[PDB]
This record gives sequence, structure tokens and C-alpha cells, in this order.
Amino acid sequence: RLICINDYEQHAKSVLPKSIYDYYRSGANDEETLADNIAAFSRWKLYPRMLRNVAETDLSTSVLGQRVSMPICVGATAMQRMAHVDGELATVRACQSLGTGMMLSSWATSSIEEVAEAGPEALRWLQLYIYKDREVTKKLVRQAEKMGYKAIFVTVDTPYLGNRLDDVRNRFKLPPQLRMKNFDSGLAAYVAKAIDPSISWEDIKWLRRLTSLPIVAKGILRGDDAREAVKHGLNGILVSNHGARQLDGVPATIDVLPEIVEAVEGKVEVFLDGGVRKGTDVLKALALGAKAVFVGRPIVWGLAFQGEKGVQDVLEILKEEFRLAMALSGCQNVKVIDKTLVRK
Ligand SMILES: Cc1cc2nc3c(=O)[nH]c(=O)nc-3n(C[C@H](O)[C@H](O)[C@H](O)COP(=O)(O)O)c2cc1C
Repeated sequence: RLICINDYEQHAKSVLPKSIYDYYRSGANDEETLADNIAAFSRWKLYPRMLRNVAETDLSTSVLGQRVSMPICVGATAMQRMAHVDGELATVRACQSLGTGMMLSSWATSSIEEVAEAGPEALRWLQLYIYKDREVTKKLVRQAEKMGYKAIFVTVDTPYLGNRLDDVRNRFKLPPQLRMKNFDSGLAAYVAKAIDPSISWEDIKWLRRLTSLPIVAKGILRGDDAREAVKHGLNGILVSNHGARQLDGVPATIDVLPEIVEAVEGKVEVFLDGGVRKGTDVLKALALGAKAVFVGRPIVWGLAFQGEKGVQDVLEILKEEFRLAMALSGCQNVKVIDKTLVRK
């Protein structure tokens, strides 16, 4: 049956209700960036070295000082229990099995505590939105800290929700037996009521004083903004267009990655998400300077197939495709994945 990430998406389309599949699949508006996040990877070509000795390929690396088994981590995707009953709990258990990290959504269908208890040994980080209610915001950060989450990924590209046309057509909302457990399109209205469109760099200063955990700015697309995040004492940049779900017509993340890596001058780690489906995608992102990449939708499709096992399978497919891509390119470990491997 399912031997690559595209197969898991096709299976998911066959077994999820239309409104749930569409919520997970959609991009904003005409979905130009959604297509480009995938097409852009294909424009970057690989220049493999031969005869390097790849008997022993080591995929391990570090994210903000914490070891991971591979440079492929789970990105925040809201409300995972729509795809499968165990939702976030499963994801975290799969991450623990694989030895990689899970970024937990602020809009999870499982609590910060339920997920930590399910994956105590897993590397876990919290994705944060700055809520209008700063007491809501602080108690999410404090709960992450106490529960041995290792970083905060603050999403900075969502003052308002993007306009995902299928959610508006389907009048998206949660199934009746589910909730966000940490507290037109139903979700766009929720954002308008709950999430602060006023936040500025002053709020980043606030958050940077609030916690000693590492903080990564998620959703940066400009070098100037990245340099501002470094000036504010943040510890990494996640180059992201929110899975193409926010402003349509922004570039693909793999295309803006080199500007961001150049702008930060090695001062903080730079990560990528958006369109990662294949081991060669991971290799290209690392060659252009990313420390690791995050996967969003493939994880949801792993849930839709077979829950915890299905997330494990998706992660193992990515790991094996990445291993093969490294070996065929002449790379024994991630430290030798250099810029000459790629050209656009
Ligand atoms: C269904 C879905 C729900 C998402 N929920 C969140 C969220 O709660 N918080 C967040 O910061 N980003 C959210 N994102 C954006 C993802 O973190 C990530 O940037 C994006 O999925 C990466 O692209 P990919 O799906 O192509 O891998 C979501 C994306 C999707 C598809």
C-alpha cells in the first residue's frame, strides 16, 4: 500500500470527511503559494558527489542544543483529533519512538499536560500565539516551562487568519465531541475574537523577558525581519509561510531560505517548513543552510491512515528517503551537506 508521503495524502482523502480533509489541505485564496512550496523544491537541482564512502550514514543533528535522530521534526498542526481519536497523543508517541521533536500547537485538541504525559521522553516544544488575553498567554508559557518543553515557537504571521476558501464554503468548525484543550469559517472568527492583531516587536520584548526558554520566530519571510528577531534576543528563525495558509502569493519557503540564512550571519539557527514531502527536500533545505525542517500536513495524513503507527510510518519514510538522498549525494553525516550540492 503506502510507500511515500503522497500515498498517505491520497489515502487520507479517501477516509476523512470532506470538511476535515479540506481544512487540513487548504491554502489561502487561489492557492498559488501552496503549489509553489512544492514546485520550488523541484527547481533546485542536486549535484551529487561520487565515491565518498557512505556505508555509515549518520542522520543525527541538534535543534537549539537538543539532540535529534534526524533533521526532520513535527510542526504544529491544530486540532489533530479530527484526523484520528488519539490526535496529539499519538504524534508525540511517534516522535518519542523516532527520536525527533514535536512542536505542539496552541490550538491542540490535547492539553500541554496530556501530551507531555504521553511523551515524557520526547523532545517537545510549544507553538504560541500571543492571545488578546496576556494572562492566557503567560499560563501557556508557564505550563510549557514546568512540563519540560524545551522551546517556544512564537507564530508571527497570523494577526488575522488567512482566507481559506474551502473552510468558508464548508463553514469549518470542530466536530462536536472535540475542543481546543488548553483554555463563514468558524476558525477565522475564533482568531478575530481571541488572537491579538496588534502585536509588535514590543510584544516580542515582553515574551523574551517572560521566559528563559529558547524562542524561535515562526513565519518570517524577510531578511530585515529576521535581523530584527536576532536584535530582540530570539534564538532561531522558522522560515515559514504557514503552510501557504496566510498571505497567498508569498514566495516558497525554500526560495526565501537563503536570504534569511545570509541575513542572520550565523547568530541563530534557521529552520524551514512548507512543502517538505521527500528526503531530497530535506537535503536541499540543509544544503541551503537550514538546521532542520518541520513537516505539517504529512503528519496529519499519518494520523488519518493509522494513528500513532501512521505518524511513525510517515516519519520513517522521510528518514529513509533522507538517508538515501544523503548517501547518493556523497554525504556521510549532516555536517558535510554543503551549498555546492544545490543550484537553481
Ligand atoms: C491543518 C493545519 C493546521 C495548522 N495549525 C497551525 C497552528 O495551530 N499553529 C501554527 O503556528 N501553525 C499552524 N499550521 C502551520 C504549520 O505549523 C506549518 O507551518 C505548515 O503546516 C508547514 O507546511 P506543510 O503542511 O507543507 O508541511 C497549520 C498547518 C496546517 C496544514
